Amino acid sequence: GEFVRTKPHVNVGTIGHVDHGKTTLTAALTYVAAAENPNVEVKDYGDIDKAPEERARGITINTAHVEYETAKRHYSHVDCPGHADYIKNMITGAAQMDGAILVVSAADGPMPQTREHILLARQVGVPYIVVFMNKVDMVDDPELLDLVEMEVRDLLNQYEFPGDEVPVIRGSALLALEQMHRNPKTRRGENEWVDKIWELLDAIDEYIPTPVRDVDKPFLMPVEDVFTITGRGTVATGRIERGKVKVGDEVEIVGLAPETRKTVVTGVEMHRKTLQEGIAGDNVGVLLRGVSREEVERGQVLAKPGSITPHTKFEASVYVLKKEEGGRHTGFFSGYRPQFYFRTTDVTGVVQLPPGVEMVMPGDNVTFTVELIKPVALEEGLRFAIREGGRTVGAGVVTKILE
Ligand SMILES: Nc1nc2c(ncn2[C@@H]2O[C@H](COP(=O)(O)OP(=O)(O)NP(=O)(O)O)[C@@H](O)[C@H]2O)c(=O)[nH]1
Ligand SMILES: [Mg+2]
Ligand SMILES: [N+]
Repeated sequence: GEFVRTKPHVNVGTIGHVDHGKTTLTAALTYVAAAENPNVEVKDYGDIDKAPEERARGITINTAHVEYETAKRHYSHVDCPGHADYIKNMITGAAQMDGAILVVSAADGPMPQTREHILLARQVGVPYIVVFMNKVDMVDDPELLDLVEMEVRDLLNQYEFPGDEVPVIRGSALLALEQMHRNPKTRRGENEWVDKIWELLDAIDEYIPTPVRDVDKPFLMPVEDVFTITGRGTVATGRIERGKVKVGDEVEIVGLAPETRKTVVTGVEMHRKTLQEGIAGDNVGVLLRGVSREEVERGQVLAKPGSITPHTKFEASVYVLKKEEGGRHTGFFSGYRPQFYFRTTDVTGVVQLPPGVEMVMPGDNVTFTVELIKPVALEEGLRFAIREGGRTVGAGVVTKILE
């Protein structure tokens, strides 16, 4: 139907190591919220991990977006894969979050992608984290639980999150999900597992603030995914970063292609509900006229025409991870060609070191220039991650644009 704004909107999502329970939690959240609010459609496990390749491999691969709401706010929730081979998709999801739910298995404790997701969430600008300690149903010993919490809090401190301050909710996504299946009308106060989900929801309501958003600046929406709707056309999805978009607006597709191209917006939706106007913070799908799904792609940005100039070469201040932070064992030279991650963009770039800087070692803080093989929407102060051969190697921020 039509989208009615009644509440402040916030984007959250789930991150954390493979199998720790991100998707089960995502599903439990929709079920628990739906019992209090009739506007919430429940999403089952299989509705989220829906792709044939996900069924085949038994993991989340694609980000999924689900909707739910509390009395306080409206939420779009991005569920991210935890598998190490799909970090690229996790980063794109994280780039949409005003807050992340870090799911950590009580039975396993923090694992390498617990660490890596925290680090990367930061480098695409996730400002707040709530922790959900999942699978406590499997853990008898309260001392392990305390140990796990202790480890998570400290790990978050390592990446300059306020680890001692974040809410840590202990529960079981699966047992809440099960209770909601047996009684979908189960309200708060009736069941201890479901009430842990309410504890998570309260914590999200109150600890993750509604972001300050600029609706007056030029329209800008990083593209997350692109698909063809049969009978309607090409839809580009994403979180609107700033400004507003209305059906009928001309927009520019910026980045990744040699030339910027224009199109007209012909539809705007949030969770398959019609938006009169999309605004900063909205998680939308934008129908684009006269372009195929081979002419818009992840990592481009939709922008007010002439508001953004795509760039290829910049200076950056970079920290290179130590091996004990998931980084590489050895260093690199000029000519190193890793992947660079800016918002939803992933682009091969060439490290070019200063005269005199022969080598960069793990644990170094350094400045160098980068040349991307494709132009990308960039600006000074933009944070980015560096990855190569399937591992995270560094974090940086743009200091100056050059070309
Ligand atoms: N005992 C127990 N098992 C749980 C709980 N939540 C999830 N699981 C189990 O843990 C496994 C992984 O759950 P899932 O939600 O797919 O985790 P994920 O983090 O989304 N995986 P991925 O990283 O691939 O996206 C499943 O077998 C699921 O039933 C829980 O609260 N308790
Ligand atoms: Mg999953
Ligand atoms: N998924």
